[PDB]
Amino acid sequence: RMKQLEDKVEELLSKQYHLENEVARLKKLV
Amino acid sequence: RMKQLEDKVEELLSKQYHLENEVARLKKLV
Repeated sequence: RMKQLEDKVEELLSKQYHLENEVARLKKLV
Repeated sequence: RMKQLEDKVEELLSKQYHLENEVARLKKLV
């Protein structure tokens, strides 16, 4: 079922952006 | 197309994991 899969993608993809910038923030401090 | 959507979710989990590992590494770092 497409929309849920489609939904899960848009879901994962946003967590990815938030983790990515976290690291980035962490690298400075360290 | 479904199998495409399916593969995208799977590829995104692998990125996510790598990411959490890193953020962890970076955490100890503090």
